[PDB]
Amino acid sequence: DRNSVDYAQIASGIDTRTTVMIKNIPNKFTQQMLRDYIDVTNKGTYDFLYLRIDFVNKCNVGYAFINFIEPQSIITFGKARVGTQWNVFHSEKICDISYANIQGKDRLIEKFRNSCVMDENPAYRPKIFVSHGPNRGMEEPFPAPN
Repeated sequence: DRNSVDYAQIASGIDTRTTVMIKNIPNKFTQQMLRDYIDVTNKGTYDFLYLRIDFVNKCNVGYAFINFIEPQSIITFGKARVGTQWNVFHSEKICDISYANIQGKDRLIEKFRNSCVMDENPAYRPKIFVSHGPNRGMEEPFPAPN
């Protein structure tokens, strides 16, 4: 449907959405593990990342928000990973993606900057990264509440 990812439509320039949900994430995956996993194929290509952690059992919610700087980077990630197993914790789960209903680094910042997660352990908060220029991909401090 509307949120299904179609690499052919990205390549031809008729869908320029950039924000994607990474799905079927094994329970015990950490945000650090996900950052490293994405960076195997997609280092420097994204500027927002958030894998929500349930603090009461250190299990994640099973899906992550990622905003790619250029939509074509969705093809890089999806052609490498979608349909393959996470191969951790003896999980049977398989990586998959769909488009998010919220789109864009700016919207994602506004969505989380005033939210409760910014007041819990700063290690597991949403992250943003420099979108352009020589330092593209470097983590940026998350904007303060407004």
